[PDB]
Amino acid sequence: KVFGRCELAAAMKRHGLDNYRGYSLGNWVCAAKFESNFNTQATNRNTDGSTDYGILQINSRWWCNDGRTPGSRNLCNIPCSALLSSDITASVNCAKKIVSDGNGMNAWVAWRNRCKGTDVQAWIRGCRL
Ligand SMILES: CC(=O)N[C@@H]1[C@@H](O)[C@H](O)[C@@H](CO)O[C@@H]1O
Ligand SMILES: [Cl-]
Ligand SMILES: [Cl-]
Ligand SMILES: [Cl-]
Ligand SMILES: [Cl-]
Ligand code: NA
Repeated sequence: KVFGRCELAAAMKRHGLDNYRGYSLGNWVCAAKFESNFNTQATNRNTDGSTDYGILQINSRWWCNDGRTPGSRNLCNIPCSALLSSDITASVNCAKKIVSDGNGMNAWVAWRNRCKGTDVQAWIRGCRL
């Protein structure tokens, strides 16, 4: 599923991501934009053998199990495939654990490099929220 911008903002808000850990909804939509281009089926293989999954590109080294990242953890206690669903519940619940881990949204390199310190409210401008 390729979400629309305002559609994803609504779904993220319904799942309680807006202002979670102090991050406004615009930060989360911006992160998803540059992590996945709003595509729940996005995947990216990393040099260390891990894989990033889903609309927020959550990594198998720490957060989900894909059976092919030797020595990894599964802190969100989910198969990584669950992170590719058109329903974003699993991704949101796992993003809540990730953003609570100590470094906030700097856990998403694309957020730090492309969203942090920008006018992130622009990503929810004009949405019926
Ligand atoms: C939360 C999450 O999956 N973060 C990843 C991190 O593993 C890494 O720095 C890179 C991998 O492509 O992009 C993302 O920031
Ligand atoms: Cl915002
Ligand atoms: Cl594994
Ligand atoms: Cl959803
Ligand atoms: Cl923080
Ligand atoms: Na894992």
